[PDB]
Amino acid sequence: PWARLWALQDGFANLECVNDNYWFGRDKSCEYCFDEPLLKRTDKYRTYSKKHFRIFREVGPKNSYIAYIEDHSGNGTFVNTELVGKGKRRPLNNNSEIALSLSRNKVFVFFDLTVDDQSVYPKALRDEYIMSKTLGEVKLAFERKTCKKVAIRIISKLNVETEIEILKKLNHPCIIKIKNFFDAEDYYIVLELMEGGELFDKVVGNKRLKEATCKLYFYQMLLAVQYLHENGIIHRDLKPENVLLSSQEEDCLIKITDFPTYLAPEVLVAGYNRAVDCWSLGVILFICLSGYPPFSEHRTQVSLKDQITSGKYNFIPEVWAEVSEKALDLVKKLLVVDPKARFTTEEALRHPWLQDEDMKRKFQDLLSE
Amino acid sequence: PWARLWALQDGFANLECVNDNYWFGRDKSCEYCFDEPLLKRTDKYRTYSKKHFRIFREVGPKNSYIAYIEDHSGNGTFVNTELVGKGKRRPLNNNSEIALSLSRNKVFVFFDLTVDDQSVYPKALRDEYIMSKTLGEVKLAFERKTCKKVAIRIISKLNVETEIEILKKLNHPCIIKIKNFFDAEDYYIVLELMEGGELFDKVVGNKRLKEATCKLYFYQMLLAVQYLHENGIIHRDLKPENVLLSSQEEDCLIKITDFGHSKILGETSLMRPTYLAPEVLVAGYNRAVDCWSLGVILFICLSGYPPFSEHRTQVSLKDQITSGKYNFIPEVWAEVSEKALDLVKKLLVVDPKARFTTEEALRHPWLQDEDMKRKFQDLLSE
Repeated sequence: PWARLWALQDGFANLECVNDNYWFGRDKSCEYCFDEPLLKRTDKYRTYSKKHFRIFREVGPKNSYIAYIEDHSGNGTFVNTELVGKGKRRPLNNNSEIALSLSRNKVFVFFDLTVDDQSVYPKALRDEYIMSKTLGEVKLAFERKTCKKVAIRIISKLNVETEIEILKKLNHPCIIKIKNFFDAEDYYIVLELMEGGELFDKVVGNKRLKEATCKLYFYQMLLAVQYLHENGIIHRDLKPENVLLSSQEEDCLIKITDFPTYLAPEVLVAGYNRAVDCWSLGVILFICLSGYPPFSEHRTQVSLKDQITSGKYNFIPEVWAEVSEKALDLVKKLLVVDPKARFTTEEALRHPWLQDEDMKRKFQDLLSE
Repeated sequence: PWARLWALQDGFANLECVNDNYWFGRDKSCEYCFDEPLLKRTDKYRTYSKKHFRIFREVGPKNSYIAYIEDHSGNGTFVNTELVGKGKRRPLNNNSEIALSLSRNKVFVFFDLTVDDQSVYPKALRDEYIMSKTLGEVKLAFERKTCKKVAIRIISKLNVETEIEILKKLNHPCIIKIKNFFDAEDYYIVLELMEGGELFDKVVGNKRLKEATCKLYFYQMLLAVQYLHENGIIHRDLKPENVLLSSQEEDCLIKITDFGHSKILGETSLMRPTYLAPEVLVAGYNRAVDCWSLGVILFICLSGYPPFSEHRTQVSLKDQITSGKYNFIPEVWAEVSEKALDLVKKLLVVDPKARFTTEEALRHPWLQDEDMKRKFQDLLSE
């Protein structure tokens, strides 16, 4: 049952569209025939054609099914007032009003039933999950029982299958959990879904975060990246929008996902080592403390890809005037052009700035949830 | 009006949902009250609660609006048979059947009206196009008058518009036509949309194409790339999925897309796996990179497998390319002509100065085939 037709006048009955084609008209051979005796006395009956119009489903060569209406009437078939026209066809969208002979003469409402159709999705998933909106191919879903939001990555049509198992083994509070996996035909990876949104939204609009908060998030970030590293994973693309926040509250758990500036200097001139993630965290810290990126073109004044390579980052003293020396120093030691000389995650965790049991206790507290 | 409720029993009336919340029940304070006199005599009336259930819209912190139903009834609110449960909530999807007190007792059908809502798109676009299904963001759309299927690439949040005008200047039958552009909310780029899908789908699953067909497609490919070159465009990322086929038929026109990586006149397109050239691993942005790519495409086409892939410790993929030692399975290449293998060879040279050019490739013995060239001319007559 791919479409519903909802009658809007007495003479007409509702139609469930299961078949691939439906003809409408007074002709006895029409799947939907107007010949009903109540309908025959509506005077406007005589204005209806023998084969008035047809609705049909066609497979568009994208594995998608498109509904069309096709006017064959002398007096017109109208979709939301607009006349289709004798011999013309047009796509039939959800909530279309079908009018006959007159523009205002509404007869049906058309509803597409293949919108949040669960039939597409495999049985094993549908038993645990309700599928919702696309979050742009990743979808929002709900646990049938607990009604808790989750995210589901979907992939497409051998070896990148146990790679999922290894990701599901990863267990760290500052890292997105692979809550569930479904291999049916497309790969369905159920993931955790952070509510507090992206750390990106928190620094957008040239505003900066509280230094205390930066430290709290950055500590978590460091822990997470370090864990990844010793689990043989280099993140390789680490940014404000990859860092998710657990709640609306400023004191919250940070979680990393996804396995423009943030490209490392060494990765511009294998060169795929851990230090690239450190560079990235450096850039994240910088944006967090300052509220602006360490690199951007403006004019002819040095290319962005040249700025990074020389290592000369954008330094606005007035902004950094109210950011502690150690905070600036960490960022400095983290944004070294020479990767051999760049700070490592261990080194960063030893840095004076993070020598702060006050926030560390805050972090432990947050783990108790 | 974000949702429709369609009554399925006489006592009930339809509901248009415009407000953010609607309570249902017998209590007079419910936005949808059951107290109607026809409804009062349906005996099952007495099984309905005072505040039976509510439907409401909530802004999920993604600029998206999610519908929920929430059961508060003693006897149950059911969504598609499934019981919601006293005090529980759940997302309410399109075409949900709401049943009261009994699982089978259907009362409403719920329809989401923010589904194929056209209000999202700019008027200029809607005047000419009916937007349809997504194809992953690139959505399908229909020319309002002709009903011609076209593709519309939608983007995100200055001069990335001149680029469009330039790409619009490109006029070759083997290159995707940019039918239109809209700068408003997101940048909308209306494109031709080939009916035959990607050349990628044609070689997927370790299967190879007919050698005759390869030649037909590869000729076209060569022409297209050459044209691009002499129009100051280096494609820079050329692959099976960038090559589109005009129809289901094996003999068809080939069209090239994606100038998202290309460098247009002087600059890199402001829109900004194996197909990386050896020189571009060690400016180094010359035409010869496209030749390398076409070489790799030819290789995949004829053989049905890629010239490079890691397998094990046995040489890295990025090292294979640089030494130029491609994967050669004699049993596969046993039924591919010598000239075909020779073209691929001359096209996959490590030294870019020594690599074949598009002109050189078109002079190659393999493409000295007026039989297929006549076939191509035929296809132009359409």
